[PDB]
Amino acid sequence: MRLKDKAVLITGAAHGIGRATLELFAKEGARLVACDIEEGPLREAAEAVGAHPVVMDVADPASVERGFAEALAHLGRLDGVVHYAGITRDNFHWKMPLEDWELVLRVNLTGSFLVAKAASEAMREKNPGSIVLTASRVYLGNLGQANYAASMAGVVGLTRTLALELGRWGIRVNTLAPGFIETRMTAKVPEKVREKAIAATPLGRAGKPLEVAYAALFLLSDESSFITGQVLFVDGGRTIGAAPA
Amino acid sequence: MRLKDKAVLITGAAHGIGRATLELFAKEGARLVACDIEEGPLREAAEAVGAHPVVMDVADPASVERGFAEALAHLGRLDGVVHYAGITRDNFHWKMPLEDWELVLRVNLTGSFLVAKAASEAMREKNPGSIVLTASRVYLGNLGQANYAASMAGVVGLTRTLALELGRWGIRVNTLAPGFIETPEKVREKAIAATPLGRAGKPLEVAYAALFLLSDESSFITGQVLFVDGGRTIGAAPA
Amino acid sequence: MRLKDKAVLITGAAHGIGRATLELFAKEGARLVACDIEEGPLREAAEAVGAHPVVMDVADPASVERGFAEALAHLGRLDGVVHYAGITRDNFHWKMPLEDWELVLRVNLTGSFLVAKAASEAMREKNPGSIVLTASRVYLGNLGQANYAASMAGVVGLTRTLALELGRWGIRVNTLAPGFIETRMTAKVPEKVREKAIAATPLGRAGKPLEVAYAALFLLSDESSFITGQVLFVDGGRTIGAAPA
Amino acid sequence: MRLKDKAVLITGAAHGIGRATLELFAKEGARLVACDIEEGPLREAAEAVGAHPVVMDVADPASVERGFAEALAHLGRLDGVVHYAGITRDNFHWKMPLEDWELVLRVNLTGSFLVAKAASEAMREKNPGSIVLTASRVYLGNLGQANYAASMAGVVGLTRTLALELGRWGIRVNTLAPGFIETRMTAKVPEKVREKAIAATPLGRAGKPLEVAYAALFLLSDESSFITGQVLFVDGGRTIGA
Repeated sequence: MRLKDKAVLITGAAHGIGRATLELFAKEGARLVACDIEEGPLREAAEAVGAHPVVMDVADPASVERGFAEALAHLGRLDGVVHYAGITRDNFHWKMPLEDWELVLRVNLTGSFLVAKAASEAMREKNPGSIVLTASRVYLGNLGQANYAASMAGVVGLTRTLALELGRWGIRVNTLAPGFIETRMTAKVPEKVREKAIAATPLGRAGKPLEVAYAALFLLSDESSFITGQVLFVDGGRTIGAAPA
Repeated sequence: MRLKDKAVLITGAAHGIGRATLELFAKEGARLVACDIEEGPLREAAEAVGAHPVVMDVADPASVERGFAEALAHLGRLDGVVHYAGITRDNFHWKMPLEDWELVLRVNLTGSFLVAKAASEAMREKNPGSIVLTASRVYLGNLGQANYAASMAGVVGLTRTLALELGRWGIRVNTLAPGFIETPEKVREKAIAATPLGRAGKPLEVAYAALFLLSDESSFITGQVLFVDGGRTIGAAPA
Repeated sequence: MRLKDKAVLITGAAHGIGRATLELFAKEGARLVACDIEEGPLREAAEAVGAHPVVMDVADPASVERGFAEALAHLGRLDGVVHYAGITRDNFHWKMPLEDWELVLRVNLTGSFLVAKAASEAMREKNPGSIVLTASRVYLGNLGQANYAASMAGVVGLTRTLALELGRWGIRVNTLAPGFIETRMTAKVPEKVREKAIAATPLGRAGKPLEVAYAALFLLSDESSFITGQVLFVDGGRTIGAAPA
Repeated sequence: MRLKDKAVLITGAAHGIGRATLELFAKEGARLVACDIEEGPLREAAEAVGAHPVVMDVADPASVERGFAEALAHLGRLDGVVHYAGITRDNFHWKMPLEDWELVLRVNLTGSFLVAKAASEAMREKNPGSIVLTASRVYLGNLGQANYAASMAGVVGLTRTLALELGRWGIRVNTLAPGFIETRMTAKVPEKVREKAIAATPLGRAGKPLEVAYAALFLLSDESSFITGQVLFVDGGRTIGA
């Protein structure tokens, strides 16, 4: 087991990637705290794997704070954190309402800052550790996603800065950049659009949440002890070359 | 002249870089609209160049909106925009108050969004054009600047996305990433030491990069990050 | 005139991009030396502009050396160099003969080293200056171009190292990365190819040699005096979305 | 075990990073073929782990070819390859002799092309697989290393091209970019350099070959099944800000 007795907290743990990550980490022997917005599915997901459920709204500074206090009270320490909690509000920029722009930045960018800052305080000067922040292949720009791309590009920048500041404290910070992963949130994607995303993917298929989880496992485990400030794309090569269409 | 009759609006036009850009563009024959927060220094910088002063708080949606209306009413068209307006609130993350984090994002990232969105609105399907957003070499991460780096990194992401959505309309979107520009003591030596060209940059030099990006000489260039940092970023993984 | 009386040497000056650059640089007041492999078309292109023709095989160490001695004898100094000489030998890697791989590397990568080295020797410790090497948007990887991509990616790496070593000598080194430029080796490219590239280009058109020439003018003139070690893409946004390198 | 029954070939397996990878991959249950230039230390490193030694000069087309024929005769299939074999010839460009420039490219850049080409040929249309080529953080430019920087940057471009071409065949191609790794080569490096290297490393120390080995394990195993065309830096953050 790669996370034997490691205390890890995971956000957005109730669905898709967060869920698959919670399961993989549990099999790897981690002492977990599952966080998400909705208590109902949070408890179900957490119980199915033996983790401790803690409702958290990564968008609410107070919520993130209370959550980490509970997690620390329950775990006693923090060895790593994988942050997922993210949303989208697609629209070409000229039809994008300010409210939609500010909501995704608040949730994805500031939310990552709040969770990361909390993760840092729980570890800095206490023990070495590893923080994994999730951005997206889209941070490089993508049609109809100026807000998503800006917020996730911001997360990459945050990661590199945090990595610079925490390095001497044995704390690593890296960011995942998944591509088109099949989850409940992508079920709505139209078939003519799916055919198009897959065509721009050298590996010719959609990704599976377990695959993102493994990337997370690697970054959080001691096997990546000499890797920090990095952006790991898990998009099947979707970003090697630019996607037309 | 490279901006002969071109209608250009410039933000942060009262300060160093913006001011230097107003002067250059004026010499290049542009019909300018100067924008900034403080009327006093704005009016003066605009008058010395023959530009039309328009007070603007890029952090305020309504101000940006009224601003562009005045610019359009005065120019009749918009051919390019160079957005500078930016701020910092340094601190190691563990000492960085949320308020500080949200202010720089609001002013730097959301401000760039409001300005670019208005610029686009004035040009899309009307005429080709060029938009230049100013980021910073720090978007690659820098000690004590999590908020600044994240916001500028967002600007780079915004510019790329904008470049993709506007390309078919003949509108180019590019981003300037200045390094260490003149107007501090031991902070200077370390900076210059990490600079291959061995010196601080001058606002004029950043203005020239803006001139290039906005003129028709960069007509086939869009979605790019142009570092004007004296090579301070060579050797660092690009983002 | 941004190149008033500046001594400039251009390789591949007889071909599309180089020719347009000779013409623009001539208008900008530069004292030019035009280099290329075939004497006939070189003399024609040089004369049409008032440049001094010097036949050169950028792949031959001695040819490059002789060429630069002529250049210096005629110019007396070197203010800048713009290098364009390059070749392609497409094929999926499994059908690529070693010979084709070694040729494009020798010409494109080693050829840039030879020219950059000569240019540097002519300026280092004598006067500040600007050197512009031409890579390609394809350095980021492209179907059927393992050799071209590898060689052009090497040029970017070469540029970056050279900018670090020459920085203190007031000598700047930058790379141009042109996209689909309408010249002659493209005039009759099969219509489905021309269509492919344009669909992947946000500005929706092929680039013109003159446009690459202006980027060269910018980088070489005193207007980019504080810019070095950079990769300037001139591909109409065709690379937007691809993970940077 | 992460590489159970996986048939893998590793170059430069006799020393440092390659040897560490060989050892790790053996514990992970891989059926290995160790390749390196010197038979003496090659057989030793391979025998100590149960790998099959095959002498190979990555700079020689025929040598690489015979090597893979032996590897295949012994393995019967190829599931992955980790290429390390590289060299340096430092010097500021004005003092860098052509021969030194051509040797590092031939060995590092062409060498990788030869090994990746043989690896691809053994897998394309036969089975999905993973190819890991080793570049270096220096691919981004470094004082006194024009030739090394260019060769490694070329490997990054090669990796990306290969990834695009082999994706449809279920074959992934990724590249490692190690930083300052504590080896029996960096030991002699003058303290001037050491202090300068460690100082520019957020993690404040040199890397160990095992750490680079783990990165290779990840990229070669099915754990990175949806990752291709990537450059994974294993430099302790040295490349974050230069």
